[PDB]
Amino acid sequence: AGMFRALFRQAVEDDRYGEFLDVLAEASAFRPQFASPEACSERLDPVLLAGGPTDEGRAVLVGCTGTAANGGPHEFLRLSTSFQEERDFLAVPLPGYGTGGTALLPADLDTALDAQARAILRAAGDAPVVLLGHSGGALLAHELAFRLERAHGAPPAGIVLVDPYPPGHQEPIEVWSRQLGEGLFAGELEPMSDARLLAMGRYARFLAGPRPGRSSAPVLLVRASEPLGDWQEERGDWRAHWDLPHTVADVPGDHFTMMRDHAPAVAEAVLSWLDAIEG
Amino acid sequence: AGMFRALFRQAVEDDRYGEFLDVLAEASAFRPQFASPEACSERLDPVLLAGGPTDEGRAVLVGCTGTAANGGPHEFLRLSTSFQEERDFLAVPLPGYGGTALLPADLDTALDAQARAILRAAGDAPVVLLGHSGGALLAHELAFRLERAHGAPPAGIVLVDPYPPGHQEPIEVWSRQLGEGLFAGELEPMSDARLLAMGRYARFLAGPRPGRSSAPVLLVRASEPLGDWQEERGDWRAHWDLPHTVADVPGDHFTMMRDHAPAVAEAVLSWLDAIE
Ligand SMILES: [Mg+2]
Repeated sequence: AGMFRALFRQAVEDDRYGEFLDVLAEASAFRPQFASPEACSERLDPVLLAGGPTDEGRAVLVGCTGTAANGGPHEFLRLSTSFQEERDFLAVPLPGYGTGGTALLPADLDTALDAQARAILRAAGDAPVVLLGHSGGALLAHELAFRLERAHGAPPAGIVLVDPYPPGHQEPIEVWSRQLGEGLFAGELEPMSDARLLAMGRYARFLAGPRPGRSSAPVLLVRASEPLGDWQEERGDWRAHWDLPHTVADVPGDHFTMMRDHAPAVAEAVLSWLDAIEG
Repeated sequence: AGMFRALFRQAVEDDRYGEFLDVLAEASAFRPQFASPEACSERLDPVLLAGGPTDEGRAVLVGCTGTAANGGPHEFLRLSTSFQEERDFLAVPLPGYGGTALLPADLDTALDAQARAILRAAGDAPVVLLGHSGGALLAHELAFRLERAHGAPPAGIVLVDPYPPGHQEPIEVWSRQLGEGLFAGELEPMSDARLLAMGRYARFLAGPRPGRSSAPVLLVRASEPLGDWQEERGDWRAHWDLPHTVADVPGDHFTMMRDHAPAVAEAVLSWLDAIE
């Protein structure tokens, strides 16, 4: 429902997903914005999706909602059940995706990250925080971790990056753009709104831009084991990448199904790693 | 109504009309298109808005609809009343504004569709094309295509306040007023489909074009500036190279047609007598 979704469908159909994302990013500049963390139009209160054993000092997991226009509060439901009786799991909304008209978009990424940081610190109290994100969410998890450290004096205890494709490793994203766009339509529980598509464009552009800082927190890189689509071997490795991770785990599934069908394997890798970094 | 209209309204508020027009052009790439004149999804039969005397080889006027997303059927109504009893006046639709109409793949495809419709409506009568603003640029482009590709140069072209490439600084400086004019001129909410059409044509008209029509030109110029302009900046007026005749009429870019259409009609009528 809306012209942007119709255009997006056609762009994917015509194998021009990348080009269409640029248009979304450009158009998003004309959406009403918030320029300061306080001026955020949404309540960014994290939702507690799983509870750890009743039995202090233990790290809590914070799921950083990704940029997908078809996303929202359902994103971490399958994964989070695997944390029940193991770790608290808080899901934090991404500013710009809410309804109430529609949500204001952040003027810049740091503004959104500051809004999230304030909500997370409030909710987590004294517990160490481990940030977790998938795809776009993984890139956002790292960016938030750096902002927490540099602007809030509160570096996370760890970052879990599930299938990140950072700016230096974009070939699989380019080669699989059609499959990525199709995965977005396939994942719709309802038609992606024009407002949420514009949000997705705005964040994609944010995450392409100059982001100098590197978080001091240790990284768990979780990688899909199956290619999302056809890939010519001489291009190199299609797998997700992070520079200098603390630990690398491989799990079953592709970019999408690793979370859709194999979320227990992702949780298992996280739980093993958390135990290893804590004691 | 739609998200594009909402965004455009904000763009105009922020004085970024030009940037938004570029967004619309880029987005129009992802609308279904027609790639051959035959494949045009709409009937472009011109509409007769004014009737000349019964009384002959007298030229008929063909109004070339402009790109405004708020425009369409009403564009030439006020003007056309002044041709009643003087000249046949036909309005030709612009392809892509008509389930919504397929957009032309390129300008020549749209021009060919319009040419065909005009030639069958006009019969043996000579044709004088008339357009305002973007429509004036379109009138000239159609005239060239008629001559090049249809063996049928028009008898004349009337260009009402044209701002062609190389001479667009004033209309660019005044882009906020253009955008405000579109919202002020609304009879219904500008559809997202028509906004995309408007962007696509704006982009067509900024691109390199094949040549100049040999048809004589009447240049009709507004006498009052649409916005602020420093004297030392030079002439803000509409421009065409070496027109056959120039007429200056009261009003600005908009009001020359809004509340001085009789003056435009009078200039045209005088000119048609002279060239005939
Ligand atoms: Mg490396």
